[PDB]
Amino acid sequence: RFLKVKNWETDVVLTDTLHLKSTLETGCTEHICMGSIMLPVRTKDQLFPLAKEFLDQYYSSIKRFGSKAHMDRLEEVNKEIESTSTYQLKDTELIYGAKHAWRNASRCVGRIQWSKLQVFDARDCTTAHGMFNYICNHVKYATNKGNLRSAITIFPQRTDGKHDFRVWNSQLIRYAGYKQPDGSTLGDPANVQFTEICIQQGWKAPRGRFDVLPLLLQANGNDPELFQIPPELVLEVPIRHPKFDWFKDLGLKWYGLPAVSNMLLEIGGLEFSACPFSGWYMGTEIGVRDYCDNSRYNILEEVAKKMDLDMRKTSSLWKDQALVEINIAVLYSFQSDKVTIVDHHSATESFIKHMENEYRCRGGCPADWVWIVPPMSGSITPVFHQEMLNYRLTPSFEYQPDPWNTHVW
Amino acid sequence: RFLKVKNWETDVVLTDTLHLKSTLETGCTEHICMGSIMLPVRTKDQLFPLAKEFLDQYYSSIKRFGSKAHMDRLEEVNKEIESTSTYQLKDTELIYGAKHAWRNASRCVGRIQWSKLQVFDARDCTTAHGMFNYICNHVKYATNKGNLRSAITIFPQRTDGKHDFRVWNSQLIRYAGYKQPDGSTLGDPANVQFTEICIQQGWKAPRGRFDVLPLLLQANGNDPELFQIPPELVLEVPIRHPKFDWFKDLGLKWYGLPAVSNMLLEIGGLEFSACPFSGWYMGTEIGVRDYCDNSRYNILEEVAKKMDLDMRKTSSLWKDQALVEINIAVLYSFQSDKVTIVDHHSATESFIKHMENEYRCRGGCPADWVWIVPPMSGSITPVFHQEMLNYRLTPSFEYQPDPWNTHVWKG
Ligand code: HEM
Ligand code: HEM
Ligand SMILES: Cc1cc(N)nc2cc(-c3cncc(CN)c3)ccc12
Ligand SMILES: Cc1cc(N)nc2cc(-c3cncc(CN)c3)ccc12
Ligand SMILES: C[C@H](O)[C@H](O)[C@H]1CNc2nc(N)[nH]c(=O)c2N1
Ligand SMILES: C[C@H](O)[C@H](O)[C@H]1CNc2nc(N)[nH]c(=O)c2N1
Ligand SMILES: [Zn+2]
Repeated sequence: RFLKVKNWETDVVLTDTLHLKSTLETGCTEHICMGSIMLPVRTKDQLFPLAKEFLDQYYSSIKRFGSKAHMDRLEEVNKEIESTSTYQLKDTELIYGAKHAWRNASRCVGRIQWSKLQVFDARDCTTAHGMFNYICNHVKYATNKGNLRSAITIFPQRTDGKHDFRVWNSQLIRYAGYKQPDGSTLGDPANVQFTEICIQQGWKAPRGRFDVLPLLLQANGNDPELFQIPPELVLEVPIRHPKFDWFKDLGLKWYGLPAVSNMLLEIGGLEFSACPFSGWYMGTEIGVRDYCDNSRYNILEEVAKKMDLDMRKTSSLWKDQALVEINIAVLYSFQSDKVTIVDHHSATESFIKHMENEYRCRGGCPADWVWIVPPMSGSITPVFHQEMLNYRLTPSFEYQPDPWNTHVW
Repeated sequence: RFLKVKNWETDVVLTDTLHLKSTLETGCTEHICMGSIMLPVRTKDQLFPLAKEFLDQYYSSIKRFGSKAHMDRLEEVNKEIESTSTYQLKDTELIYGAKHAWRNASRCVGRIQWSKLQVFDARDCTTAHGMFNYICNHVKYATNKGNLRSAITIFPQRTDGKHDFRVWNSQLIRYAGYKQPDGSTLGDPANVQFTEICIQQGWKAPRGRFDVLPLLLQANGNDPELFQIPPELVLEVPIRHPKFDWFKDLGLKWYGLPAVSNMLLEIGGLEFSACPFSGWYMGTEIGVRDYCDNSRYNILEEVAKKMDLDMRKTSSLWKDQALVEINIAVLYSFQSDKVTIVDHHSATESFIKHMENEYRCRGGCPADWVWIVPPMSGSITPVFHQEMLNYRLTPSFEYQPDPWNTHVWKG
């Protein structure tokens, strides 16, 4: 129960003690591994032990476990819970909580940067208009003229479940998707239902292939509100190839800022249902997933056509060939435009370093092999031959149902 | 209890009930997933339950459950166990066993072919020489002039664990690897330790970058003996590229017959410690892993150099580019030589179809996502988007420690 993990490319062996501090469950049992499954209103008695575990962590990290300051805080929170049926995080705890939620995100390959996170406390927010303002400042700060900076903005915590703050967008910036008359799909197919929700709520769509969606912001449980992100804040990159001049005529571009906004940040038992966070892209997320997935932009066949590869048989590996050039082009475009981006070799190497460090300083590092290994060229990245243990630590980012299935108007 | 798996590219959802018939463990708990860990004497006390459940399985498959034949076979195995501390499988039972072992192999993307397995019963073998002869015949039959056929050869089951049959090779056909004094490796780095053993056991090593290794064969718990596979039986393919003429000048070849010989076949409680089995290659096993793994032939740089790629910055994706062309060349070479091979696109597609079929007629299909997804171009194959449940059924193929780490030498 002091588990070893081995790297089969380097014979490096690491001992994991940190999994011992695991709270939540995995959905796996002794009889079935569910490690590839995408997606497997608290009470007063539920909250205090949750609050205690977190404060114990916190005061331990500032080298003050068991101190007067620690005890007094524990007492203070304990009083507040009995009385208010919840409690409030101190600024310093809020920052620790956010940074550590990222650190514990076993599906995230970029966690080597985990401690350099910019936390924007928006707990004083009361309206969607106010949310729009916090969100615009997030986007501007994080983008930073192409020199991306990681950030999270944290809106008021859940209270009774009827006063929830939600960003209805899955990411702050995404391209729209419209289903065409001939059955096809213009723009981004993944966003079709949401794109039609905006329209079905008053959005006037330009119906282009790359229309930046509007923000749908829900404050204190009210009906959500539409806002257009000032285009001057949406940093976009035209996609060209360093060797293929025709590449530009495909007319592709992507946004520079990956900013996920549909997850729930849980700290000390407290639930932050609106907490959009952002960093910078790994090249493959755009090139492999966004562009080439069949259920997305699916440009492979079109690109392969321009290269004049042999698309008659699958054993020509024309898909693979095209896949590579596309990802070469995405990296090349971003880099030329001085927008931050990381290639899948650099990032997986970074993560391997990060692993070493966490075993060396923390005694372990939760990691989800199925998500850490890039969607192309898997086995020539170091992570592929790295055994990983996946377990659930807290604070954490968790999934939550899409608002339109829950909300009442 | 039901369980549903979803394909996120097709929105197809399937319901698994087969996982309920799962006996063995995964290595996972509620608090930890170990799905990415590579590796997660048996008396009569536990043998007859294992026997009964297998026989129940078998006679269900042939639609004779509870029949006279079923009952009497149960009684027969019962008395033979209490009398002899073990039992023998009938031919039918052994054939069913090998087939279903393959079928239950959750890390195998090629199980669409599981029903068509040629089962060679070598349970009468008593010596290493007899082993050599059975294996030659396997290799000849399986290779079939390049038109490959699935086969498995089953040698005698373990008894007291002191008289094991083992094939000390991890694969029947595999290239030697020699650690040079300067630190470099000639041949296959994967096979260096096994090569050294062979050399120690008296193998005159040619010391080239593609020397077929000698068979090292152990019968009845005796010390292993060296045999050379006759070259005319070892089908190989020169690797060339369809556009790049300099590729052939890299001097690469590879064998056609993937024949894994180091695993353990468990059927109805019995353990077959030596049971070589072979199919045919998915292209990526050779082009991605054998050639481009840093701990193998690792030709990426010499290929990249010849392509004149920008190798000074890894964001040029020159590694990625070199990898595709090598896999292109492996596929081209095999196809041109009419030696059976399958590309990772065809194979994963086939497996998805198989998998769906298995949910419809069997109620599930145990699958290890981590191993099924191909080591290149993962998300543009359909298995990447396929949720998969991993559980262990019997009959099954299991791993065993390397024989040289556990063998009592006689002298
Ligand atoms: C700074 C550069 C970063 C990079 C390169 C990066 C990379 C990635 C990648 C490739 C994934 C896989 C998800 C997918 O393929 O769609 C992922 C998931 C994730 N990232 Fe990171 N990330 C970065 C920053 C951050 C930050 C700042 C946070 C939080 C504050 C974060 C939290 C997460 C979480 C929670 C997941 C998985 C969510 C889930 O359960 O689905 N990441 N990341
Ligand atoms: C006929 C074409 C076949 C193909 C293309 C195929 C393909 C594969 C591949 C690529 C792997 C993963 C190995 C790796 O990448 O390192 C695998 C695993 C496996 N295969 Fe197949 N296979 C085939 C036939 C067979 C046969 C005939 C058997 C046995 C009778 C078999 C039993 C297994 C088992 C037990 C594993 C698990 C390996 C392990 O646990 O280490 N397969 N297969
Ligand atoms: C901060 C961040 C940066 C980045 N480059 N990719 C992310 C990807 C995700 C992510 C996790 N699960 C599902 C999705 C589907 N859009 C995305 C979340 C955050 C990310
Ligand atoms: C029947 C069969 C066919 C095939 N094409 N590849 C296999 C690959 C393996 C396999 C699994 N893990 C590790 C290795 C390394 N030798 C091989 C086992 C059986 C295979
Ligand atoms: C079913 C499967 O788990 C699903 O396709 C996962 C696999 N691994 C992934 N890995 C990353 N990084 N991102 C993803 O969206 C997924 N999707
Ligand atoms: C550590 C990790 O489990 C290991 O590298 C696995 C991952 N997936 C694999 N998948 C296949 N097909 N073959 C392999 O050898 C491996 N190796
Ligand atoms: Zn698991």
